Amino acid sequence: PKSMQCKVILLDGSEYTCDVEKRSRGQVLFDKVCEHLNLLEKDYFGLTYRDAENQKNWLDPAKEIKKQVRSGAWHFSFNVKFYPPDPAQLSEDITRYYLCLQLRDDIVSGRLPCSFVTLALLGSYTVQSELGDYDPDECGSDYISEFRFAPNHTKELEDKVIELHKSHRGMTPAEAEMHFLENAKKLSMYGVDLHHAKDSEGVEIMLGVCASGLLIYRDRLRINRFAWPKVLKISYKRNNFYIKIRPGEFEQFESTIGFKLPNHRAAKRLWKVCVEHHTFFRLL
Ligand SMILES: CNCc1ccncc1
Repeated sequence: PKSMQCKVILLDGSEYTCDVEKRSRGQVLFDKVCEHLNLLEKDYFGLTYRDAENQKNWLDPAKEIKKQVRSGAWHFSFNVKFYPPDPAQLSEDITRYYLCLQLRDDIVSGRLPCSFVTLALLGSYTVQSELGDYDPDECGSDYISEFRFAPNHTKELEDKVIELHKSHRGMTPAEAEMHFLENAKKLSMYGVDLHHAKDSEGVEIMLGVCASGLLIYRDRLRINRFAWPKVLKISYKRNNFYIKIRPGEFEQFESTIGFKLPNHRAAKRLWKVCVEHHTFFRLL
């Protein structure tokens, strides 16, 4: 029985290596990684791989791994797929811990923009969780943490993490991670998957996929949201993506809204993540 080596980058930056039968469906590998991580609340997570165009794709757990990675290496990342709107309602602290690790990478990477003060507050909870109570013996006036808190570090930010860290004495790791998440969940880009697109007029926009629906971003002043319940049908055709909207009260007809994606793979990818969000957050 022939086995393929899999490598998975975990959210702590370490690498998990295992073997699966070469005809294995994604669920097989996902189950191995989740067992490694001691993770029971698996529904919020998934594996990503990079396609021949170097685009991130979700590994479909129902489909053969070989038919998704195709010509590429069996190399994956473990990621949050569905960001819970209320992390306090997760059943296990360890689920919240992995969600914190994902959000820390969202922040450092710049995918999740964040004010100075919220960067310092999130950093202070991370430090409290991982090191425990503030110790002056470990930080002089010139302290620069090993912890990565932001896309760009300043001394002022390091100073502010330390000042807030002092305020958290007595806080336990689950308690600090819960505070981290109560702040992070409020950020306007929390759990938003962004896709470059053009509107039916050719104007460059971003489409955001999240718990609360499909968002449009255009020129800042020009924003729109389609809550998932309003969306009856998601479709793609060539380089185009469509949402069918329920008729409004007293309106005769449904409405279809159309967007142009970079290419056909990008339209199919946006379609699949929307359908998945629509189903997940309909049920959650
Ligand atoms: C040795 N590292 C290989 C790799 C694993 C996952 N993603 C990208 C590269």
